[PDB]
Amino acid sequence: WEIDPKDLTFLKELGTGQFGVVKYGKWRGQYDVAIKMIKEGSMSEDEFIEEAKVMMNLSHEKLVQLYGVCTKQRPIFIITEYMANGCLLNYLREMRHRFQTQQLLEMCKDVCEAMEYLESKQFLHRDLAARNCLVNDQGVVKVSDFGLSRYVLDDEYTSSVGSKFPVRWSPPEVLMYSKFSSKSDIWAFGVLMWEIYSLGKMPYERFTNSETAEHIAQGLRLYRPHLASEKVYTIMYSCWHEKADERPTFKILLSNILDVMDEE
Ligand SMILES: *CCC(=O)N1CCC([C@@H]2CCNc3c(C(N)=O)c(-c4cc(OC)c(Br)c(OC)c4)nn32)CC1
Repeated sequence: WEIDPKDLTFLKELGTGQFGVVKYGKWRGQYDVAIKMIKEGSMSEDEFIEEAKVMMNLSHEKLVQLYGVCTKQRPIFIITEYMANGCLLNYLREMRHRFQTQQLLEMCKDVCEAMEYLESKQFLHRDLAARNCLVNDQGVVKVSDFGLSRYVLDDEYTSSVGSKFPVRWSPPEVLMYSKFSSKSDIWAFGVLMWEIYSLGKMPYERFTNSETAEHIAQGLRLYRPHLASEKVYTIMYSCWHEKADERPTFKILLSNILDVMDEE
């Protein structure tokens, strides 16, 4: 899957994310692509290739698809499916869309399907949040899995020394013991559902990062967004059981989401 750079036309810049700048391009004249320029020093060529292999081997309609790489050059390019509506957090905050509640549940279903697939491969995300989901031209939400173990947590999200975690997306056992597991991805998925139904509000907005960490241990939970029915809130709230082993799996969550979608 090495791509000839002569088959790529760069159109314009999209922004900067994990591992570097992203541009909108065309591949072979007819395919929309995203092209990310791997920042020098973020990973070596061999480390990049190993991260790309992980991405290629994970295949699902709701995971952003790898198309190819350009490694005979610096910087390295990675070429993926183009997500024209960009990051989910920014998309939710764009009021021009006038989201219906059915559309919001469909976004949750999209991500839940991706996460059910990753769960079936025992693959952990560890930073699931609206800022790490993408939206295509059709409004479908997908997750990029590229290099997740190498993600850098920005200062906005952390409150610790040494071991870091995204405080407002983390269950009590991560906040206290840095104990990540499938069940911490479940917790974060619930927070993502809350972000979707709140149209991109920040979780726990009245508390600092350190206060949030303390208060979660002491039972703080996110309230029901106005756009979420009680049935939808039951689903996100099930992700937040104190005891990790009492939280559902992604397969159970998907079944619950489909049930509510059918009823509502
Ligand atoms: C809200 C977060 C934010 O502001 N971001 C993150 C997303 C990027 C940018 C938006 C437009 N589309 C896009 C794509 C894409 N595939 O269309 C990517 C992207 C992401 C990754 O890994 C995270 C990789 Br690998 C890509 O390889 C080509 C492409 N990023 N965006 C703007 C800033």
